[PDB]
Amino acid sequence: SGEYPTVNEIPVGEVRLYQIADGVWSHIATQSFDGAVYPSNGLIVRDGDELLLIDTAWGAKNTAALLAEIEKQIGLPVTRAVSTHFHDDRVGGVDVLRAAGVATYASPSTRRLAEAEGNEIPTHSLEGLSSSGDAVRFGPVELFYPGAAHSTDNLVVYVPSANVLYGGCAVHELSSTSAGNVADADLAEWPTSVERIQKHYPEAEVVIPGHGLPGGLDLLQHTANVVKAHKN
Ligand SMILES: C[C@@H](CN)C[C@@H]1CN([C@@H](C)c2cccc3c(-c4cn[nH]c4)c(C(=O)O)[nH]c23)C(=O)O1
Ligand SMILES: [Zn+2]
Ligand SMILES: [Zn+2]
Repeated sequence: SGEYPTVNEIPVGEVRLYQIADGVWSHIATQSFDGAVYPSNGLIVRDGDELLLIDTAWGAKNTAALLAEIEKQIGLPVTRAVSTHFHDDRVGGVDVLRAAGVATYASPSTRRLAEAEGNEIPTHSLEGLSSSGDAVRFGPVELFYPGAAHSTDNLVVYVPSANVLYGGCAVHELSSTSAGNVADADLAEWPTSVERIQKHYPEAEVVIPGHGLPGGLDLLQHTANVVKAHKN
């Protein structure tokens, strides 16, 4: 009823949307992994009379449910999607999207990692993002490669009309004590990558993590802190 939806409030298979700003929503879904349930976020950005989707809802059935929830709540077609790294909470559902007519995109690095690891593979390669600090425009957003962090390929997304920074899994929520799933992370470079985000987006008003509650710029420093302490 208006609060940001949480893991115990979303059954696995259902999707909720949350209005972040004019023409900007997050999507929230839940999924089981290794016998525990987790929430995860993505983004939806209005692109004239179409929508740009950032990240799947972590699985085929969740992503079908996402499309249905978008049709119910917004009613504009999703025409393009960008996945911000190669893990299943970002690309699982790309096959559903592609069969629904959504053009799916990711960096060449994400596409190679998804293919190698057996995850679903976005169709189109996003060039111009291979060096840390690179940025490219994609409809109503800017895509930014901050360097290795949660994964070597992680991208962040900025919505300049609303000063919304979607950090994806390179950014953790304020209540997080841990650095999340660090299986493919670079803990040594992660703080440097966060510093690049902080320098590049000093006017961000909302910061959205890949999992958990949005907040303000403090999520960036908090992420650096928790990663450094995990490494320690
Ligand atoms: C694990 C590798 C295969 N050996 C590929 C994995 C799986 N996976 C993704 C799909 C994943 C699964 C479960 C939990 C989390 C979290 C998290 C966040 N708070 N607590 C845990 C995170 C994150 O922090 O983004 N992501 C997760 C991921 O990230 O690595
Ligand atoms: Zn991940
Ligand atoms: Zn994640």
